Amino acid sequence: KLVRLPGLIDVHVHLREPGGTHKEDFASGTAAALAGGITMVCAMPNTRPPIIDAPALALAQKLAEAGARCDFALFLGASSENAGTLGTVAGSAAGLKLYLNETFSELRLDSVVQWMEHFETWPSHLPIVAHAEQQTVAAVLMVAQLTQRSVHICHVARKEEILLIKAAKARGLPVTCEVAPHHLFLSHDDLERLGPGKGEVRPELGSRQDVEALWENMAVIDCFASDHAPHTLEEKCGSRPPPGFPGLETMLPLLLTAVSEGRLSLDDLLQRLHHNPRRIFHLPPQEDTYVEVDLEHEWTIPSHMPFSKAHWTPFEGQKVKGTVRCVVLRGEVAYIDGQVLVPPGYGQDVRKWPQGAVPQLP
Amino acid sequence: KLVRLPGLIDVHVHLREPGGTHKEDFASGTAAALAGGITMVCAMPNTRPPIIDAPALALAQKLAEAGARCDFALFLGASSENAGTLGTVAGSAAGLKLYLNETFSELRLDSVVQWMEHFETWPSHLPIVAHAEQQTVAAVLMVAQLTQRSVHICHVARKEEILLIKAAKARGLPVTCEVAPHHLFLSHDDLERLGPGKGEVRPELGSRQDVEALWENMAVIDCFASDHAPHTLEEKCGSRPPPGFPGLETMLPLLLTAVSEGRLSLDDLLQRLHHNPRRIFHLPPQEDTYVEVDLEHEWTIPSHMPFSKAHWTPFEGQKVKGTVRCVVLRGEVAYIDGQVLVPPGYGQDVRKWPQGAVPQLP
Ligand SMILES: NC(=O)N[C@@H](CC(=O)O)C(=O)O
Ligand SMILES: NC(=O)N[C@@H](CC(=O)O)C(=O)O
Ligand SMILES: [Zn+2]
Ligand SMILES: [Zn+2]
Ligand SMILES: [Zn+2]
Ligand SMILES: [Zn+2]
Ligand SMILES: [Zn+2]
Ligand SMILES: [Zn+2]
Repeated sequence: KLVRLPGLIDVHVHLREPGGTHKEDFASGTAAALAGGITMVCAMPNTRPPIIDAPALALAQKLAEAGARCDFALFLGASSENAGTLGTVAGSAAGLKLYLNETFSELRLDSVVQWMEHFETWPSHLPIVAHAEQQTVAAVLMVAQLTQRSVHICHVARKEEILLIKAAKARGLPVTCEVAPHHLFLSHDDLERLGPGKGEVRPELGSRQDVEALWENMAVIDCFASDHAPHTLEEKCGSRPPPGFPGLETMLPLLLTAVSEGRLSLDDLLQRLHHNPRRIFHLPPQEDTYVEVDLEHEWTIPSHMPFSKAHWTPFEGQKVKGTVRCVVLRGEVAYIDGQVLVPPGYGQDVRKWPQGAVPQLP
Repeated sequence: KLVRLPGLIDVHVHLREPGGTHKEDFASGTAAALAGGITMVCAMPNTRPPIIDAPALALAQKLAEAGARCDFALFLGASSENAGTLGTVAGSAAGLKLYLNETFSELRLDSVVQWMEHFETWPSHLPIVAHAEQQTVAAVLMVAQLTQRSVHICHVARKEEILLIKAAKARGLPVTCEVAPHHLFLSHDDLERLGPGKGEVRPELGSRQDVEALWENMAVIDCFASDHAPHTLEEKCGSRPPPGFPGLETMLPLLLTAVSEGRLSLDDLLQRLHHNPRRIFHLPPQEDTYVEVDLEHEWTIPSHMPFSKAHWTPFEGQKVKGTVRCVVLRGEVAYIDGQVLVPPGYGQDVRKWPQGAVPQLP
């Protein structure tokens, strides 16, 4: 007896194309998405070249249109030089991503004044998302208030951060957030098994108390998003390991396991992987699109999932219950039981669909 | 320059068929919906016969399929006798409506124990909505906690009620709510103009402080819904006036006026008339469906709107800015500039669409 779900949306993935295609490309990353029950992805801009101007956006759009197997939108990234220059292409992007801490990125902003400039110049009706850890959450929330607009906080990982956001929501402030599976299902207790290379990720893995605080405050979490951040094992275990975990193929099985245990409901899951991604990012429906899952099947996560080029996973050895059996995307079978059946290029940029433009005042 | 909006959803309308068709029927009520930029409606069960058993549901479904011009779902109503009897038809309804106070309804529940019985027997994955005023909000919230499930509060009208819901949300409780336009745009100050017959409505009109509290707490309001409750003028001004206002044709023009004044944003409006109705009630997208509005057009609400058989309005004389120019429903022009162009019966029961069933565990 299979359960039919709507097409799930991951608003935070790194697909590494252009410029890092040994780690992942559009074709392999979207195969991993479909195998994880995800039919739409929002791809982050910290590629090489990074997506921080109109020519880079145009290049990435064509590469995505040619390689993606599921539908997508592409973020623009904020830089120290591009505030006020993105107005003509802003509406074609998923939103604007701000990198406000140290991580796998050179998109460094040196000054809060640069954050203010982006919040003042980016069109007020379009999404802004931030990599903002610990006190940086409070600081970017301040900039959002000074400029009278909303902000979405990426991968919330700490009790400190979820309680701050909770207090902001109680004051009626327009803030939303997402949480990634590794911050719900891994902790400091896993660092000995993972080791210091594989274990590198930003935000870093939390304490057991951090993990328990996220679960206790599920009502504060608007979205789940993988922060799929593939790097090869060689890279993860070498002299200067980059931060990040792959996670498209494991996120839904982990969360379905939690549903089966009563830790959250099926509805709680669908709000956070479908309805709230849709409404925060104004993403369009996908016609004739659905995901069929088997909630009874027990398996153990292996040393690598089939599709991501990362060819490793930090969830190796975890027992899960739940698996993706079939994905239909816009009327075509896209995935069955380990086989992807739509080619590179089947996927489309949802911001070009008439129903995918963000409504605005004339 | 027109603005294109998605198909808007009104989760609280009274279409009076079967049994009250001099006040409204499916054809006239859904014409009023389309003229108000609404493409999907959830119809309440306090008809004659009321929709409280499978035979009444089957009758209403056929009448709606034959008369509706826009798409719809039909609520079931809770009674003192039907707890535990609705399991086979529950998934075909919009949800279950509980009438917990005195209003235009005989669906009286005598005891909180009856509320508990409904919360225990209605399928836990399906919506429950309540007419619950003042302390009744707190009481039904208690029953929802005792039975470990969610509840949606209809037409919140008072500072007391919105602050209670605000405090519940801060504690992480699964409660959502809607507000009707007359509780945002009318108050006690209008009772002298309206008089005691026309002014009758449940919840009654609030004080200026009630209205200001709803606006101040917009972040707490999940949905706008009209509580379109048509009665004829003769009925409203006779010896025992029934409570209720018509409102499908005026709700969006009133709210667009507020947007133009900066009282809320276009996004705030779309969350509350599209995204959150979708996600609370698991309502499906409508393909090739959109509403085109003109935000510049200034007009004054007349003594009656063109389509509702109520043939009166409590908003007569209010100056508004914003009007519905065109509605396209599933690829057909449904409304242009005062003309409805889809016939009775064009509309469909969204719960019969594959994507309109509420997902559940096997
Ligand atoms: N999360 C990570 O550890 N790395 C991300 C960057 C990011 O999201 O910070 C990546 O792109 O590798
Ligand atoms: N709101 C009203 O005053 N009347 C409603 C019933 C209701 O929603 O209470 C009606 O159906 O007439
Ligand atoms: Zn393509
Ligand atoms: Zn990040
Ligand atoms: Zn990231
Ligand atoms: Zn029909
Ligand atoms: Zn009511
Ligand atoms: Zn009502």
